[PDB]
Amino acid sequence: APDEITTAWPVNVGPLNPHLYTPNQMFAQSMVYEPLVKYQADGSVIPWLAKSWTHSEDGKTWTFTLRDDVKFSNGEPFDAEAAAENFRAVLDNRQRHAWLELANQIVDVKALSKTELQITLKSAYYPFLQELALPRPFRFIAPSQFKNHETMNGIKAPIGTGPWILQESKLNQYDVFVRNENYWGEKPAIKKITFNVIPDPTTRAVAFETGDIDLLYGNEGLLPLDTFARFSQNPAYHTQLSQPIETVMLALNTAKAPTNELAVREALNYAVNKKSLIDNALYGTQQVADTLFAPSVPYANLGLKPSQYDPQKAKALLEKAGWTLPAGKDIREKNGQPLRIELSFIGTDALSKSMAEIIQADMRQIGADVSLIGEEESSIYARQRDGRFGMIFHRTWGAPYDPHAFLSSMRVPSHADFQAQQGLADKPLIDKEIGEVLATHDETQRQALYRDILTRLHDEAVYLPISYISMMVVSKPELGNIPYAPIATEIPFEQIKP
Ligand SMILES: O=C(O)CN(CCN(CC(=O)O)CC(=O)O)CC(=O)O
Ligand SMILES: [Fe+3]
Repeated sequence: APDEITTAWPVNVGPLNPHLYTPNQMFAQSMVYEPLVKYQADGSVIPWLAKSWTHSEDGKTWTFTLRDDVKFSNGEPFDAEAAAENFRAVLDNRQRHAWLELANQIVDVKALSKTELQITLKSAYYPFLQELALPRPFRFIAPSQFKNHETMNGIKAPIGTGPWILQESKLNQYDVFVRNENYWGEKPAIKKITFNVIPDPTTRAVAFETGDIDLLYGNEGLLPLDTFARFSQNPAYHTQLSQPIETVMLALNTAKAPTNELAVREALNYAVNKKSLIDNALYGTQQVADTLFAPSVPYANLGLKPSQYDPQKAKALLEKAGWTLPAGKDIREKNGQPLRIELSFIGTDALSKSMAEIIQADMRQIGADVSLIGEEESSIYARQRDGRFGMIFHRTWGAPYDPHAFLSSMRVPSHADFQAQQGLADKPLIDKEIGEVLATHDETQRQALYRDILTRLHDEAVYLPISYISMMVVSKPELGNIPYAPIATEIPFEQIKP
């Protein structure tokens, strides 16, 4: 069947509530649900469910003109009432969306007619349109499928306007999607997509080698990277590696001994041989990261000075800070206290473990004792939210989140970044400036504020950037060239064209 494919995902796609997070998978929410405006790789948006829009001079009131020809997959019309009901349903759960500042800025949403939708904002929020473009939460389910006139407590059928329809889901086995034959836009070439639930990366590679699946698409965790490199040379297969999409880093706890000392954080940022780490654990497949955001990220080409691998310098910094080696020991001490740092990661994630072992080795060579704390996912996320870590693996979010949304979220205390930053004298100023940068319409001031925030974060050595990672593809050749989505968390199945 040349227009049916089988792929894999580590978990089910979830219930496909458009307005909720885990266990809903973003790429799948994006398959069914659509936005008012669609994000493009150049950073702009184009008309989508909204054909056009205007705003007020003060930038607080926006009026969208909607398409008039869009139906939900169940035949019900998409109109301004439906869109307004969705916004209400999202904002009824406002607390859950704190990380996204548009959810705090929207003050009112109302359908002025079937085709006119008015959105009012607290302030002149510059990332407005890009945040409407996101996979979640501002996309649209048929209001008939609300439960008790809400979505925050669940939905009935996951009815969107999008090019794919969920056919069926079987927990821990598979999810099947079919093409929407009444889609308002271009019809996908592919008719059916089956997602086999395959949690282990090795098991995913095996499934591809046996012919059980036709396509694997995902980030650096998709399959073992040595196997990837092998497949890349195998003439029976097709593989791809995108340009980098986001940063993988450690976050260092500025509020916990001994990472509360700037000098210790500086030393750590000279201690890791990142090129080696990438060649060893990532099989040469990713790029070295010197800064939180790659220089290609909007607002982030700042000429920030890299801390290159330099164990001599790391040891000098620590000696100067009073962290010195006792007679016959390899671990430094200050005030009888050992230089001991806990590194938390997801313990069943083989790649993270491999990286953690490398980081531990490199840091031992400069007299820091890194203890590896590998735990289940829920325990790691809990550590991130409450700052119970020394160092922790973390990542940025990709386009169109990076940098404005990721920075916005640094203000939210129940996220790793806030927690890592909590010990900085200038954290309140950073948070103030993050608030300002998002509202400011003076473009000169906006660049200054991004420079200031990112520069403080860099100079304070809050992070240990490791790698700018890429999306990876393995496919049967008959599927052809597999496109990448502008939005880093989306999978553009509708663009596959054998
Ligand atoms: O996952 C969440 O609950 C919310 N996200 C907000 C950022 N997300 C977008 C999302 O979940 O909608 C980025 C991402 O998950 O890549 C927090 C996080 O991932 O750290
Ligand atoms: Fe998220």
